[PDB]
Amino acid sequence: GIPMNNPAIKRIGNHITKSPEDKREYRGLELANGIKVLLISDPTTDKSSAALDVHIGSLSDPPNIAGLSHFLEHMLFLGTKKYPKENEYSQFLSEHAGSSNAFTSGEHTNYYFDVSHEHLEGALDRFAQFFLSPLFDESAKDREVNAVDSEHEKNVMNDAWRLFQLEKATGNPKHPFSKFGTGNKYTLETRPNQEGIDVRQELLKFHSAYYSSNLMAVVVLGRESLDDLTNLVVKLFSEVENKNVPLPEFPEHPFQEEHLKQLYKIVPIKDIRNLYVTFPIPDLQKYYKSNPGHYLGHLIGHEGPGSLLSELKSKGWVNTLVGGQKEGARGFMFFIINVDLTEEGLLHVEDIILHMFQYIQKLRAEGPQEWVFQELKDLNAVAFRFKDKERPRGYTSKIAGILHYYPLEEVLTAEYLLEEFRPDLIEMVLDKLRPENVRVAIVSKSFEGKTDRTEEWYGTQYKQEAIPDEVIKKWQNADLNGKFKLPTKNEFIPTNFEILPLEKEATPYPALIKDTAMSKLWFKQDDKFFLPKANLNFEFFSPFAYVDPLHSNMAYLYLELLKDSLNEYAYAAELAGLSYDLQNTIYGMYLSVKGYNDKQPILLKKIIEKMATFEIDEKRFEIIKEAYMRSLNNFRAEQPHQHAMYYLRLLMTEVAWTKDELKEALDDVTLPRLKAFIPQLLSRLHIEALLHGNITKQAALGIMQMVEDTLIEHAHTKPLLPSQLVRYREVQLPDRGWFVYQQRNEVHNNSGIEIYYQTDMQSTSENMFLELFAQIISEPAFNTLRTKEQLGYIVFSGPRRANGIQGLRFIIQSEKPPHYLESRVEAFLITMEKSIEDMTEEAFQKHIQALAIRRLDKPKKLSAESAKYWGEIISQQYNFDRDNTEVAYLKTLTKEDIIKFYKEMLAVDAPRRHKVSVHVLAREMNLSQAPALPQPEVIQNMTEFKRGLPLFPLVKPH
Amino acid sequence: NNPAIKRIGNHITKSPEDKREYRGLELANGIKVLLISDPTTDKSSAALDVHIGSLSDPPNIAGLSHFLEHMLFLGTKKYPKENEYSQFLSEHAGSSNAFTSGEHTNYYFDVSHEHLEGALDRFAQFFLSPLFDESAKDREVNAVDSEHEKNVMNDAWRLFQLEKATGNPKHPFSKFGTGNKYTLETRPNQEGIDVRQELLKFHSAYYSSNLMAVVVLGRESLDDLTNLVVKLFSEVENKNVPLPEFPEHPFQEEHLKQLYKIVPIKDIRNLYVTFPIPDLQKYYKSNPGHYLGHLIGHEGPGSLLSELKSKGWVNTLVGGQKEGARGFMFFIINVDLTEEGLLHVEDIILHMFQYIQKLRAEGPQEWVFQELKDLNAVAFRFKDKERPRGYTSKIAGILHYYPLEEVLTAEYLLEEFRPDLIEMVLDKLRPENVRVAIVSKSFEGKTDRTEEWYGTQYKQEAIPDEVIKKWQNADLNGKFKLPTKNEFIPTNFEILPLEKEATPYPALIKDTAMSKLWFKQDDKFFLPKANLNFEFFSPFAYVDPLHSNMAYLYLELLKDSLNEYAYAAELAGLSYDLQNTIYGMYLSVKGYNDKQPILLKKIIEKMATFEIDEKRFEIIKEAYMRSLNNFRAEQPHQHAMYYLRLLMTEVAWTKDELKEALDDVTLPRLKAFIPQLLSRLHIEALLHGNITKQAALGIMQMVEDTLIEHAHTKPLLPSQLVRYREVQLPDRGWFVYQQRNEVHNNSGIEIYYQTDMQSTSENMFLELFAQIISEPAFNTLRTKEQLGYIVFSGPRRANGIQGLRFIIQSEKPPHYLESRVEAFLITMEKSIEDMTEEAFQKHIQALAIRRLDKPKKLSAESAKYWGEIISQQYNFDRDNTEVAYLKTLTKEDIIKFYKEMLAVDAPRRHKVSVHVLAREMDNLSQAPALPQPEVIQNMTEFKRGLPLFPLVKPHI
Ligand SMILES: O=C(C[C@@H](Cc1ccc2cccnc2c1)n1cc(CNC(=O)c2ccc(F)c(F)c2)nn1)NO
Ligand SMILES: O=C(C[C@@H](Cc1ccc2cccnc2c1)n1cc(CNC(=O)c2ccc(F)c(F)c2)nn1)NO
Ligand SMILES: [Zn+2]
Ligand SMILES: [Zn+2]
Repeated sequence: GIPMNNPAIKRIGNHITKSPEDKREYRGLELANGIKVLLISDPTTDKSSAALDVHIGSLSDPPNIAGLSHFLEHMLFLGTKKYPKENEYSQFLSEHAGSSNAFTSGEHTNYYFDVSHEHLEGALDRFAQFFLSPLFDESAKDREVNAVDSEHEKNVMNDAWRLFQLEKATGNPKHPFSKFGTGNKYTLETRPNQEGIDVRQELLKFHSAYYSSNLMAVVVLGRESLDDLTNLVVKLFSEVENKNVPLPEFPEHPFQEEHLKQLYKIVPIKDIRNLYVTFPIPDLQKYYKSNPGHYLGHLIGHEGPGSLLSELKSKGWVNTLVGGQKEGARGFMFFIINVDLTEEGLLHVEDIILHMFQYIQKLRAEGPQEWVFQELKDLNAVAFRFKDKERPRGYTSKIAGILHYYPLEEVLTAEYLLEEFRPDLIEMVLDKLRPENVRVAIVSKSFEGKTDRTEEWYGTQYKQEAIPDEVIKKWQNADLNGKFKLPTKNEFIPTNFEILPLEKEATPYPALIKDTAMSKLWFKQDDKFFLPKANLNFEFFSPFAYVDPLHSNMAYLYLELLKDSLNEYAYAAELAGLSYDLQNTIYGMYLSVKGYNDKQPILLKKIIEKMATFEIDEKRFEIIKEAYMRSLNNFRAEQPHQHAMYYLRLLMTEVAWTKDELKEALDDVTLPRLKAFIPQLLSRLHIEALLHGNITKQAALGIMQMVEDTLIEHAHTKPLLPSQLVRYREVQLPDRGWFVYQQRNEVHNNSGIEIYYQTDMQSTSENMFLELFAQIISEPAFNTLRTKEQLGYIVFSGPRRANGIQGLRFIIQSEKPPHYLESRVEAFLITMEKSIEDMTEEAFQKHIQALAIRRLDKPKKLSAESAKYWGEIISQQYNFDRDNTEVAYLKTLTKEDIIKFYKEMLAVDAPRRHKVSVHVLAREMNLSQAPALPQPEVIQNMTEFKRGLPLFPLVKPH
Repeated sequence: NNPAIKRIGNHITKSPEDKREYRGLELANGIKVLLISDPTTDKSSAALDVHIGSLSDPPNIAGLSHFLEHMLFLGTKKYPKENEYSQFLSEHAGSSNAFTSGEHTNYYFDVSHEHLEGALDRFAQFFLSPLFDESAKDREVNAVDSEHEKNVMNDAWRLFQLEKATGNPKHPFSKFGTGNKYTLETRPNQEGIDVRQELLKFHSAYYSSNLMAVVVLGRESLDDLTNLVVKLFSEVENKNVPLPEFPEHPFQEEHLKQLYKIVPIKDIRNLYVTFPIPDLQKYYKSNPGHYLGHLIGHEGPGSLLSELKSKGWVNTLVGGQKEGARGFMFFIINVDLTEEGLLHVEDIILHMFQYIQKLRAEGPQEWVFQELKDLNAVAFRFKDKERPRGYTSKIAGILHYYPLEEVLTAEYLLEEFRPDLIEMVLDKLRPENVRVAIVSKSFEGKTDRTEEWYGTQYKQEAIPDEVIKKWQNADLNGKFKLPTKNEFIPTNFEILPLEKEATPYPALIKDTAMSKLWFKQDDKFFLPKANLNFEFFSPFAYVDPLHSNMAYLYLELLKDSLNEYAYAAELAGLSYDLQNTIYGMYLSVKGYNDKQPILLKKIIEKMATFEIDEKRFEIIKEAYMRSLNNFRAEQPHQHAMYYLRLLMTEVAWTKDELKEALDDVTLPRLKAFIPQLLSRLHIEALLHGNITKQAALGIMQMVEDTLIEHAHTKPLLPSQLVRYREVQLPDRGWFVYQQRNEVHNNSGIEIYYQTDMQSTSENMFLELFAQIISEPAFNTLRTKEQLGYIVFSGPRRANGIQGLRFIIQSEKPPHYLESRVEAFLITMEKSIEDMTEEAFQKHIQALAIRRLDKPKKLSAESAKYWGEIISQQYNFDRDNTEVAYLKTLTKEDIIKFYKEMLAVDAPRRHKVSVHVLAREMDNLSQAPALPQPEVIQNMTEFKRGLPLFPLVKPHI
């Protein structure tokens, strides 16, 4: 018997291919209006999510209003005909454990949210109206244009944004690739008013022309059955109208013949040295089952023995290299080889590029390698079989984007599984990588003064020249270079995926399975995810890692040099799903090893061994010290609000060496001094570790003792004493005091501010007071301070936690001066007092449930669980059951409890107000009533400030 | 003229730099008297010396004259209020003490200068009509017993008495002088002796005016002083007592050529060589014994010590004449021993007799004696002005030995060379007269004798005549040579004129990233001396126990290295001290300014280019090891104060931590350590004395330059110059930390009531309260309840915080002591409310005199300033401002402060207690009920659970 067509559904897909470890259920379908849909049923999930991706972006901006797609994307959050309250959507999510975001690329506008699983339909309904009846309210439009402006101002002095638009500006000016996608106040308000454009109409016109159901893909993830998810999506999206808009295509490359063989010289904001080599290529998107571009990126970008980078690095010319295909749009793509440049490298760019074309020539000479393709296919297959389970919010968003590019039944696999070996396509692409098609850009402060052009949106200073034909000919004549050998088989490829059975003595949280002078070992056998992976986390404590700027510098360089020398060896492991991280900390060193457990012990032993028997190469020492010197200086160019947060940490921590102190001490770091420092640092240690995943208790102990034994044999390590295991305490602010610390950001023309209302040590009581209060003001502060007052793009509120202490913080980056932002934050706090008093007991209990859902949201993947435990461990609070305990307590809080808290600790008149503010001034630097504020005490000297105040205790361990 | 004065001495010879006025006189009753007029002194003083002591104890009552000395403090026929003397002194900014030696009992006090007569009157009655109250007698016997108890396990007292016990048992020299409850009560009771009768008998028989000397210092004219001393003291009855003599020496020939092996308490290795010698006191004008001690005890090139040290056998040596009594003396050569030295005692002594033999061969050297004469002369001329209390007590002791006109000079000014006397004494220093004692734990379990009074385990044996003979045949040893002419003798005594912009207080005259230089030209004392004070701050001096050990060993090794060179300087009045601190290094050079720059450059120069001698490094490391272990044998109240300091300070390494880290100090590790330590520094200095501002900058510059040139020093960052904070105790908290002393069978306790950060008001609340409870605390906890010999109350200052503290060492449990102190605090609460307004004002005045007392010598002023500098408070005018504020305090202010900070129910009471249990450890005013104490098990946890105070703000 033939079935019964639902008329709202053009078709239902066949089985969506998924990993056999993936327990979510899936159904694809196409609505009658052409919307492509993936439904994801996951009855376990605590949060539900949905995303919609429209296949229109800023490449289809009207030529006379740069940034319109982007601006429209902001305006859709601000109210619809069915839900006309400007913040209904944001407010609804915030009160039901939810959040949302959206972004505009060249061909896509992508909207997404998550929310408590009980409130999917309510969230989805408010969401759907975005695509049916936006208000584009005239007042809202006049305000939100500032957020977009503020967003662009954030980027103006950022080198990656400048370089991104400079590339767009050096191609064909008549090509949509050359448009400026962000927009700003000039392009979205100023000029349109000069020109008599009515921007609200332009918004309605763009929404109506391009927000067509036939360019739309939606993904919905919830607890509901696939059948119920289907009815829900049909109900809500069937009415999007189908205007059968053709999908924009860009078959002509933005780089035509007069844009090839060009050389660009560019002045950075930071002191950086980069070389960017670009070739235009055809659109490879449709070859996704062979991926010729990624084959060549894998080789040209390889970092192992025989590689291009390996030789460029041996020559002292480059330290990092990125190679492979770069996205463009439907119709064109790029192929890049970007490196950073040592001082010598900047003088040998021509040779660097010759070496690139010699490596490319080696690939031509050998021809395509099925075995290489086979490794890529095998590693991808394994990565997909054992893929970590994603957070729903990011997952709906990602999948909505790629429903445009693949058949329903392959949306999950298309980007992972390779199927076809295509030596023809590999040769096709390789043939485009030739000197006659190359574009070259050099970024260096050394061009400062010698430029004669100005990119118009960012101000970038640059010069353009034709590459001399004799240079082109010398590159065309690259003969083979014996240093370049293809990679050999990857012996880090894992093969043992067995999941060890759960030991009888296994525990729901990490157990302390070893407690000695040398080492404290926390262990948990994974009992949730059952993927063949493990995480190994080691905190090494030494007093000599941070005792003085000089030692801090030496701890940094030791680990940078170590990673630098392990890099060729560890790259094979990286490719094979096994990675590691090694940083210095204010207490010693941090070492993390993650991925397939199979060959982890081999890599870990290689790392510890190399630590304990370090052999510094002087050439690397000089190069890496020079790069570190630049890195310290380049901090001057970070965002104002980043500066604000950095200064706060300095002020409120017992010991903290500043960038300038570090920088001044760096000149006295000599190779001999560093050689002496390493054994001193390794001579005494404490090791605290978390080992968590597909490993037994015996393996964990063996792993821990192997790290121990290696340090003992080669570095003669002995334990530290317990009295040496100290931690930095937080400055304890005086009741109702208010300190202000002011600095200037000499690069960005915005200001930044962080405001910290210190409350008390962490404890069940105090944590949940602060967290519940932060939940209640979260949406209001964003809606007041950004959406309505438009103080800036970056507006943030929430708990601050450090050294066992806590408080409430606001962070804002703005065009206005810090003193103004203070009064506006104080004005906002006052209003919240009445708001909480007047809140019904039902509303109060609603915010409690929001917070409870967020705090009890179980982690989806092993790494998320490890990070939770690791936080409990390095905080030395060891409170692994914290969520149940604190939520249980939260559920007993009353709004009276919260109002007492606010009036004791936060209100402007509170007896126990502890306020410190960092004001970062810009480089050049009705409404509700702001309260009157005391005269602030101005910190001129951090050392005196700390010397003059008490220091908090540390929290008691659990 | 006047019947009460037998004679008035002539001009008392003094130093031309001494502005005090002097008059001597003998009273008709035979009391020798020196009077001292100093119209500037803030405190006046008197002292009385009775030429009777322990040697004259009744043979059946050991310690009577010592016990008598205590009993004199406890009331007289004219002032029968038991604590009248102490109370009068305390309420008038005074203090007092007394000691009993073998032939002297010496009593002294000081007091506010406006109250000399009232103090002296009460004083005089000690020697007219003591009560010897029976009740008081039965209490105070415990203070004496407790005094003996603290000594029992002290190695210096055990050996002191063991020498006496190995001489002639029939000789007074063998008497047990301290006494204890057994000899002063238990045995006299079982033998039927009335101790009170015996005290009265002893006092009547020997406290005779003919044996007394009296010294009085005050602002009054010499005439008024003469009238006051006549009034109070001519009353003393003269019984014409013969001065006891001891002509026969306690060591006869059966006590010679003897060898003693002694087991110590601490881990120490010592060799004591003793010779009997005739009494040399009458030869004091030529001083043969001191001439010989100067040479035998010399530490410079060619000396006896120098060769013993380079053979790796000995580290320190002491030589010269040792007092005994009228009739007998000793000559000693004492060394400590290395592990090798312990195995070579025979040869160590041979080397001794070789050096003695060379002195015989060369014969006496007048140029040596002439050098001593001339140095002593300079030392006397520029002698620092003494504090009254110590000066009167010193003089009263020597008035018995020298004529009045020469009493100030007799101990300094040598007369003519007497080589015959030197050859006579030297003739006694022969193997056939020697006594040898070795102290080493290696004799543990190898001894067969027990000294009665202290329990010391030892063995005695005769030195074999084959060994005597080898020593008698000691050849001359080329390694021994007389000292060379002292090149450090000062010769420029010019007092530089006060620059026109000199300061009353030190001035910050240099302030760079590397140096803070505080300078003041001396404007009070005008002696040709200077004090030079340097703090070298470095984070690596104390970052961990290994680095603290290495800072210590570095400075010990450096001093060990400099010693031969610096001994000449020390002999010429030019000395230095160099010691590691928790922030870095401290260097002090003091003395005659003439040659100072030579010594200072040498020191800074050896610091920056030091080359460790491996044999020294091993020897000093082993000694440091023993030093850390030997802390176990310190006294309970010392252990108490050490634990408290550990508990209340941010960072502090314990002896076990230092001792364990020590095995990891290798010679290579130490060599790498020093350049690291020196690589970055900050120098804060006080230069104070006979120097100009330009000279000061020059000295600072030479220091900086020497470090920069040789150690490449560079400045520290301001943010690295951090100082440790004090643990901040919670309101209404009570913490207790308990430890055992494994060696002493007493217990100790420190009780700390932390109040608040230092500040004018909090400082003077605490100091006024201290001043008000000082005497009542001593009288209640010692005199009346007799909790023990050591009882102390007062302020505690550390790291800018302060509080009130009680220290007691007792036989009673630490918790019993707690309740008795708590009881005492309650009774003090009543006393303070009952106190009259005139009493309260007396206490304000007493504290004001104490605080405003001006320094008498450069070093004392220097130290006042240095305290402002290292404490980073820089409050050079503190005393005036703080006393000004003190005077406005009211009795109700102090009551409010007590009930807020100190009372058992105070809301801001902050109490921590250290309880040190004795080795074998497990009516009266009512003690309050006490909270349950929080018991500290782990200092780290304890400190990682409390806040830390701020640091105090500098003044400017
Ligand atoms: O720039 C972009 C990203 C934009 C997208 C956007 C644009 C306009 C909006 C207007 C009102 C609400 N959301 C909006 C979001 N974006 C994302 C965020 C992050 N959200 C918060 O921090 C936040 C926190 C707590 C809240 F209660 C809350 F409502 C927000 N901020 N801006 N795309 O081009
Ligand atoms: O032992 C010794 C030394 C003895 C001498 C001695 C013996 C018995 C005494 C009885 C009552 C009063 N003084 C006495 C003194 N001594 C010295 C000290 C030090 N004085 C204080 O600490 C103190 C502090 C504040 C006061 F108000 C106060 F009165 C005393 N304690 N004992 N000689 O043999
Ligand atoms: Zn945006
Ligand atoms: Zn005594």
